[PDB]
Amino acid sequence: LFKIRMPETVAEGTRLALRAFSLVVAVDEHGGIGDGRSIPWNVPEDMKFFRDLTTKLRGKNVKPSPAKRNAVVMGRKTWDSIPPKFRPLPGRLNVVLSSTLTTQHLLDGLPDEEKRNLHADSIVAVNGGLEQALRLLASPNYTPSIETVYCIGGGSVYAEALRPPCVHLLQAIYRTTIRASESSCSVFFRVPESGTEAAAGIEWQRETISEELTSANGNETKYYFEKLIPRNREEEQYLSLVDRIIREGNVKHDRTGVGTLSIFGAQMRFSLRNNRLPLLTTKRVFWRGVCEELLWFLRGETYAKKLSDKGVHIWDDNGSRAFLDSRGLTEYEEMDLGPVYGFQWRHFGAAYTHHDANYDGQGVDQIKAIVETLKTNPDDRRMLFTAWNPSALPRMALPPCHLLAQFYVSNGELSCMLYQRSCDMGLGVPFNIASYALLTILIAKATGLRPGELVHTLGDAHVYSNHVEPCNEQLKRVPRAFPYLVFRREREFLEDYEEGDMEVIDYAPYPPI
Amino acid sequence: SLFKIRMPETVAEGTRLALRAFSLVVAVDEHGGIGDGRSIPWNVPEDMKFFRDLTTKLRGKNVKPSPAKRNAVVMGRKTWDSIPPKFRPLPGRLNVVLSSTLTTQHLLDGLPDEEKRNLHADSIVAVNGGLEQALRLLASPNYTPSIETVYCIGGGSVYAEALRPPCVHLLQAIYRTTIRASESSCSVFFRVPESGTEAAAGIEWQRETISEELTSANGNETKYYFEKLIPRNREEEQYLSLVDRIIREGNVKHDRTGVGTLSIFGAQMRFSLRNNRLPLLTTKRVFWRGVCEELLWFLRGETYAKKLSDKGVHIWDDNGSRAFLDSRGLTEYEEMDLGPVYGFQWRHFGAAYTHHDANYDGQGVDQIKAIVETLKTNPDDRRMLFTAWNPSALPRMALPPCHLLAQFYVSNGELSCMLYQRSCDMGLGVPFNIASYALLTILIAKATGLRPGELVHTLGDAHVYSNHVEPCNEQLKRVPRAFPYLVFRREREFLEDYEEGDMEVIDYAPYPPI
Ligand SMILES: NC(=O)C1=CN([C@@H]2O[C@H](COP(=O)(O)OP(=O)(O)OC[C@H]3O[C@@H](n4cnc5c(N)ncnc54)[C@H](OP(=O)(O)O)[C@@H]3O)[C@@H](O)[C@H]2O)C=CC1
Ligand SMILES: NC(=O)C1=CN([C@@H]2O[C@H](COP(=O)(O)OP(=O)(O)OC[C@H]3O[C@@H](n4cnc5c(N)ncnc54)[C@H](OP(=O)(O)O)[C@@H]3O)[C@@H](O)[C@H]2O)C=CC1
Ligand SMILES: CC1(C)N=C(N)N=C(N)N1OCCCOc1cccc(Cl)c1Cl
Ligand SMILES: CC1(C)N=C(N)N=C(N)N1OCCCOc1cccc(Cl)c1Cl
Ligand SMILES: O=c1ccn([C@H]2C[C@H](O)[C@@H](COP(=O)(O)O)O2)c(=O)[nH]1
Ligand SMILES: O=c1ccn([C@H]2C[C@H](O)[C@@H](COP(=O)(O)O)O2)c(=O)[nH]1
Repeated sequence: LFKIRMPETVAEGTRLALRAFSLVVAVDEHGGIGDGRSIPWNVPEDMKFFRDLTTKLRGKNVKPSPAKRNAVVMGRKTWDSIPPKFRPLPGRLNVVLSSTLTTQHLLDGLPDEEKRNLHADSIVAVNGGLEQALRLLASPNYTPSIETVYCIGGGSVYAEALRPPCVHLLQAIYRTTIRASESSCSVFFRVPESGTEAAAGIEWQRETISEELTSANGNETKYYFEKLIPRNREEEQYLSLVDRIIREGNVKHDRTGVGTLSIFGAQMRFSLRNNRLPLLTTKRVFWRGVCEELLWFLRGETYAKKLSDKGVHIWDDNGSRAFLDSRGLTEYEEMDLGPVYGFQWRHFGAAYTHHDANYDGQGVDQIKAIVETLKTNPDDRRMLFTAWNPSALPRMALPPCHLLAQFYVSNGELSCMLYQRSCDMGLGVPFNIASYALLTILIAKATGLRPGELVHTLGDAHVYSNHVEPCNEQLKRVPRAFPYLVFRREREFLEDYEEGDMEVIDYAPYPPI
Repeated sequence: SLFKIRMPETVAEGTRLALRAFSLVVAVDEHGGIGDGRSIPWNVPEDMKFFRDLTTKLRGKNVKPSPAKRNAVVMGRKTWDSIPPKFRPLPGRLNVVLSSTLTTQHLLDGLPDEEKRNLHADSIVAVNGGLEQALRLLASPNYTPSIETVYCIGGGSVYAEALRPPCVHLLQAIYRTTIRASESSCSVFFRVPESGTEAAAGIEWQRETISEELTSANGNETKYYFEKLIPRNREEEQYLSLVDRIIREGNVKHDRTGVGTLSIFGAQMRFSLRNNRLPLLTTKRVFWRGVCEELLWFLRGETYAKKLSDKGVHIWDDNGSRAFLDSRGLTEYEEMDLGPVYGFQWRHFGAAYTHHDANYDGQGVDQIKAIVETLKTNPDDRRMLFTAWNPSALPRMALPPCHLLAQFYVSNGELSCMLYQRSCDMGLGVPFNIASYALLTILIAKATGLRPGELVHTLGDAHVYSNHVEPCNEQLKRVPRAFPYLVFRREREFLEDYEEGDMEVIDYAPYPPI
């Protein structure tokens, strides 16, 4: 009615084409991985590392299961190299690439029968390459049930993962180096030199490298582990700005003595193409809160309790009876924030009485109008909305911070720019980037467009003196690949979307600082 | 009175020009020699002529020098001495002589006859100091803006002072004639510092022009050539390269009209407003007078475009005409009555609108006044911004705001400003917008005891019109020159009372029409 009806192109725009994945490999001092039939060395330490890496789930105490586990992709020749007693690999979805062998054909080559019924759901053959597997793994019954997809081998498989379109989906490369006294390899693994067309535009950098370890294989073979990740220039934008703000920002102390380092005016860009979701990796982002709050904004809500009831307490300090009163909002029921954010978005200028009254047709519905223009006249330059209403400011628990957004369209993609007057680089900005990335994504799905990019304009960009110590540490971390957002379900109206309708996959942020 | 914004006692001390900008003319041989300490070792009539025309002529055409409008030349006392009394002072120019031994009267007494010193009294002034003191004198009201361009004309000591801070930062151009002198044996030299060296002080001298090798009719067939160097203007380059990127990578788009553009989404540029600098682009003259009249017009919260048209500023005629207004369904508006646009929102945000001449005193939110007050008591407040983008009022506006948001920031007594423009015509709009908001920051600063800092410009739909691509590509050939400056010849009791004539842009030398 006064809600926004999603078109019939809802799911296509954000349908995941290929699932992201990681790569594991052991290599000798020459890049050798095998002679074509087997691995010419025996370092049990690497075997354990491989077992644990591809088996373990990130969550604490979560044991693999059809509901939640990792998958492993391997060339058919690699499947045959594994002794039948060790097949299929336990706790992981075994995926085999074969133009001939079928799923059951693999189940038959196993010793037991009272076992093949257990592995029925643990093995799958794909008549195609890694790409074909990545597409199969991206479908609904594998995503997000499968937490991480690991390419575990086959010279040809590694080779395919290192060329487009697969390399663009490689989140990390775990490479073990074995200083073997022997050199009997004919199948290798090499990462294209930077700048080369073979590199694709990716620059692999070391996140970690172990000390030189000595194997207990009887030969004291020397080896070491190493982790490579694709340079995330977008997150680097953010780290660079924080660092600049800390090293050259103006120093100020407010009426309480609260210190800040700041600059005025900055801009960042983030891609939202192909399901990409710019959730910073150097410090985990409270995605569940971001999502619940945005949906909350879009519905034009003003009652913070709906948030705190879901475990999202970001608005508690500003919706308390105490804070409301310090604002002169003595008559607002507690947690009633007044005509903030979402209300102005959907009912700009309308008079406010109390949260959750019906406001149909009151004020200007900026979001609805932009939905219409985006669909009929995409070149329009008036497609923006604001929560900055000087007339209503006094009635707000707080004045809007991210206060303006403008949309733009080119090549069938929706782009958005956010204007933020005050930016806490440490605790706010990452949250804000997430919030508006999602907004652009949702608006794109509601207008038959595809997610383009988020442009973030910052006014007062700052770092609180306190946060300086923590931030300097976070700045040492090399950013990781960004995660992806998928929709497990769609809705008839934009206002009916729920946090559970969507899921962030392949998000592997660094631990707390 | 209370509806207006009263200027403080510091209104003039803050935008007060400390030093006047200048240019430098010099003739050096191939080893950087300029003289033996007493005179110039060579005789090249053509250079003497170049010097004469360059320092005497005023910009434009058929404008002869006059006491109320001419250039000035600054020279050391030894250079003044080297000129034969029969040529002193240099006609058509204010001759400024640096000296700690001779007064202005002593300079006059040193002239040949009385008929010469009597007439030539308003053409000579001696300053008891160096080039810097001279530039400060020149910055005073009786010399600025009356003096169009200041030229440093010599004395090794003077050239040296012009090439080191604080003076080099005010050096807008270097006109250097190189004499290919057969034999050279000077004792006084000159030489510009290379890019990247400390002595250059971050300045990257660019060669705007260089003549072909010329032969002097001095009798010795002496070879010589001319050069004009300019301090690289990175700021204007932000704009040129953005235009160039739009043309090469921009997406094609069309207006409701059907007119095509090339555009990119989201960009940002910065401009310093320190020491009276005003970012008026040089690769294409900007209509300053219209910029100023309109900006003041916004500040008063005006909505009647005829106030501008009656001042030879017709930038609003096309959108305030009976025809355009009817096309917008605003038939109850008298012609040129734009509706609650721009300034109306700035000073009376949210106020109901009827007609441009109704009394709106105290109606709606006066965002400008509120910001001026926070700026003077709580400078680090992070909510200092105003907006003309009022969803409620849009339908009643001739057209929705382009530059729709502005936020201020303070640091070290300096005022910075951030403009947010949703749509940006790079060719004809953007240069104008940068100028107006640079002006705004300066006026707000003057109104709050602050000094102009920086202007940050955020661009939304940044585009170049199809019918401008070619002419723009051309403009892109030009190497931008140094920006001009802004000075106020007088002040006002209230912000709303300032007039375009209260201020003047000086040392603005844009390239001629493409
Ligand atoms: N050092 C290490 O960490 C590792 C080393 N290895 C070593 O690597 C060597 C194996 O490498 P390699 O010969 O490349 O073999 P792979 O293990 O990659 O197997 C290749 C086979 O996978 C299938 N396949 C690959 N691409 C496709 C496709 N696009 N469509 C259909 N089927 C496809 C084919 O099966 P089919 O023939 O049925 O059509 C194919 O012949 C061995 O020596 C093994 O020991 C293996 C893993 C790890
Ligand atoms: N090639 C060219 O284009 C030019 C060459 N020349 C050559 O340059 C040589 C002259 O150079 P140079 O000896 O450096 O002389 P200058 O022409 O620079 O004169 C220096 C004199 O100017 C005055 N002065 C300079 N700075 C100050 C100050 N800070 N405070 C007070 N007075 C100051 C002093 O006057 P006082 O002593 O009275 O106190 C001083 O001795 C000559 O040979 C002349 O021919 C000159 C102009 C141009
Ligand atoms: C593990 C190993 C080399 N080590 C690392 N670091 N990465 C891999 N991808 N590997 O290869 C896994 C495929 C080959 O697996 C086997 C080959 C022979 C016996 C057994 Cl039990 C297994 Cl699992
Ligand atoms: C002129 C000259 C070198 N030429 C150029 N291009 N630049 C200068 N700065 N000059 O020096 C001017 C100071 C000395 O001027 C004279 C010296 C002797 C006689 C006469 Cl009539 C004059 Cl104006
Ligand atoms: O979405 C938001 C909301 C707030 N902040 C930060 C900026 C400031 O550090 C503080 C709000 O204080 P003021 O700017 O209003 O003073 O919260 C953000 O970064 N993002
Ligand atoms: O201050 C201004 C006013 C207008 N424009 C330009 C931008 C657009 O090219 C056109 C206005 O059209 P819309 O964006 O409203 O469609 O005028 C500017 O660049 N600056």
